[PDB]
Amino acid sequence: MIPGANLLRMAFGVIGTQIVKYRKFEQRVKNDQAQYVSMFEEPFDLAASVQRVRRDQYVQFNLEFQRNYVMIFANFEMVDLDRDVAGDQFLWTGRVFQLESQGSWFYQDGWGVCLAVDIGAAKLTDDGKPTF
Amino acid sequence: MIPGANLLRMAFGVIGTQIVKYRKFEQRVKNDQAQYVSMFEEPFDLAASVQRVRRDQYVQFNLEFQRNYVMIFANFEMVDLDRDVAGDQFLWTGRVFQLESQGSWFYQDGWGVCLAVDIGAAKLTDDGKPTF
Amino acid sequence: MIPGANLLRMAFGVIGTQIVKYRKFEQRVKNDQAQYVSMFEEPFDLAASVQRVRRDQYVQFNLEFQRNYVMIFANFEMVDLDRDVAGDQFLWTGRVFQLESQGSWFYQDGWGVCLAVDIGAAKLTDDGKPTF
Amino acid sequence: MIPGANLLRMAFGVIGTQIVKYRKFEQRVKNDQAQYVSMFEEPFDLAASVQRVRRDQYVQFNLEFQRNYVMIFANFEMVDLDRDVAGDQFLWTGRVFQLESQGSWFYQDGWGVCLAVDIGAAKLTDDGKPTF
Amino acid sequence: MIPGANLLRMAFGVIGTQIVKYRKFEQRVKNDQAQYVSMFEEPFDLAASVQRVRRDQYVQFNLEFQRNYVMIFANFEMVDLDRDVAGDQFLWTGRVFQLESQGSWFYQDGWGVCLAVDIGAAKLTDDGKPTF
Amino acid sequence: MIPGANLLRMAFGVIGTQIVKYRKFEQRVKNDQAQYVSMFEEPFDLAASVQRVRRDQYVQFNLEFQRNYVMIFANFEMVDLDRDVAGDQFLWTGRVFQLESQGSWFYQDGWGVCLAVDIGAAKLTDDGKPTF
Repeated sequence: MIPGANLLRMAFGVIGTQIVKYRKFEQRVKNDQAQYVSMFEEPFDLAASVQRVRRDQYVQFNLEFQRNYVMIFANFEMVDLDRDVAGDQFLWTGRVFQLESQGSWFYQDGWGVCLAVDIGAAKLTDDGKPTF
Repeated sequence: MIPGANLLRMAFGVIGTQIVKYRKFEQRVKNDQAQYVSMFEEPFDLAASVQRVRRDQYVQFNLEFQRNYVMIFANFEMVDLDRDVAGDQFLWTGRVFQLESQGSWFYQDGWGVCLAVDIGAAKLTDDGKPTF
Repeated sequence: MIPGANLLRMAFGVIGTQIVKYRKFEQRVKNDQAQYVSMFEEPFDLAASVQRVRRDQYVQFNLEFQRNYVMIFANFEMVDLDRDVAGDQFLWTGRVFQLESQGSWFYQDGWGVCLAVDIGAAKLTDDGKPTF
Repeated sequence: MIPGANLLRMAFGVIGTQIVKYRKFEQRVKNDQAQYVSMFEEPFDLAASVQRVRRDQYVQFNLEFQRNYVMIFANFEMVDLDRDVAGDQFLWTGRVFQLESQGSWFYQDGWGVCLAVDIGAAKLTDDGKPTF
Repeated sequence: MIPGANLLRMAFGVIGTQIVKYRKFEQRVKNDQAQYVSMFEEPFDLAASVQRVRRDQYVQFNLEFQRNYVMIFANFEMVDLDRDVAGDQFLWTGRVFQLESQGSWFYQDGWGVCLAVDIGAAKLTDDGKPTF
Repeated sequence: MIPGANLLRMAFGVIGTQIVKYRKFEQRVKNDQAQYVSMFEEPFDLAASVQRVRRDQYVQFNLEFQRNYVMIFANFEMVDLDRDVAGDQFLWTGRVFQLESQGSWFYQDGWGVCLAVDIGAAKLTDDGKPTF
């Protein structure tokens, strides 16, 4: 049935697909000073389509900021902010992105869409790999 | 006639449907402290299409929250919050959901659509069933 | 001519039609305490299509409310609130409804569309009829 | 040419027309108390399509009001409120209507569209005609 | 190429055009009291399509105002308000219009679209021409 | 694959293309008075489609302003304001423009779309070239 199967998997047959370095939330504990540190599973490659979102600059406290966004369609269960849970994280083009929204569709269909925000430059390995 | 019959019943012929554990309001009484306890009748299975709603995280009291939503099309009379009546409740993927909107269409057509919010993880039975 | 004739009358030829118990405003007088009491004509059956309106719960004074809406297409002159005139009332599925908006179209075409709110449960006759 | 000619005149060949009693602004002087009195030309009949506008009731000062609207397409120069000018007035179904908006299109094409609000019941002549 | 050439010039082949008396900003100097007087080039005829904009009346300081708008598509470079530069001015149907917005498209394509606001009645020449 | 390749490159085959003088940010230092001074790479010609954006005049501090916008589709990595990075700048028709939004699409497809504001008149070279 169409709401079953995997629509994004079939759609990946024709359109191209980028490879991101996904990384899943594991457990998250408090360091000193009540700032609260997150930890994650092992990274793994993910086949996803990362379309753009129009990012517009704004002004706050007389400074200029801009929130960088990407909308990722991926064939995986992607979970953002949740009670007792922090967001997920994926690397793309040497930039960290964490999910902000959650389009779900997983348990219905197996795929998902999420709006993710850039966080900062990725750490560079000794060999030149753009991963932590 | 087309406003009669059951359009969702015919639409279920082609598209797939999920099975949720629906549970209907019975009557509701006040415990101590004037907090007010709602109780229900026996659960029963329901064939419904549970599509997604874009859930976006927000900020309140310097904390970060996110309201989880699913839009359920079901071939049953579904009643949310009402004068002297509490909301209805269904179980899906081990998550409790309570209805928030009401698309009606029941007395006209026999089916309905409701926006429902996740409440929390379901209780796990001794045998492993994801029901209360 | 098409803006003449009656488009809803011919549209009723193919689609189904619900029977509501319409009731027209006659006069209203002030009882004690300066509140007005409304009186009405004799009830009469009306052939109309009563589609849904998305009703969403809200919060006021820390309580939870929800306004129940139905959009009625009927082949009759329907008038809601007016200067020196109170709104009309129709019964459907043992629920009272009063008109809130007014699509008019009567003097042009003969039919009309109105948004109507639920008021409460109908009075039950001794024989079980759901009419006042 | 199409922006020339008269598109509403051609459109009136197929769709029907309602006859309204139009009345054009002539001059206006102030009576006593600095309230200001409007005067008008002779009434004349006008063929126009008077479609509806969804009129929704509202609340002000704990009372309930509702502004009645009609959108009139007429093959005439219709002028509402203006500097040193008051709006025009047309009678339809024994009700006065004053123009509120102005769709212009006259000097381009010869016709116009205006949003008009009901003012009150028309005066009834001795013979029963519903004009002032 | 299509963004080159002149799309409005070709579009004028089929649709009709109105003739407006355009007039271009020259240089602008201050009279006494620091009110600041603008003056213009010689008027010249312009072939343009002057479509309507829905003008709606509003209330300010308990008075009633209404802003008269026309959207002019003309095959000429049209500049409204600018740093050190005043808006441009065209005459149509004996009414002065000053440009409000600026649809540009000139250096791309040669034509432009501007929203223009009525200023007032035109000066009448001795021979009856509706120009300054 | 279609999200690969370069859609704007082939789209330039049929539609026309303007030539702008692009200029990329290099570094930025604080001069005296703690204001930063931007400096850039060497200018280079860029092939892009610079469509209009509806620019409307507004009022601030009882003066009248207007922000001039252009939407540039270019087959290059274009970066506006960023943490520790100033926006890029391109010259077109003797006017300086700096990017404001960022449509991205580069690493996906190779092209991009940006909203750019006008800054002021270009510096005129001794030979008459409209470049810095």
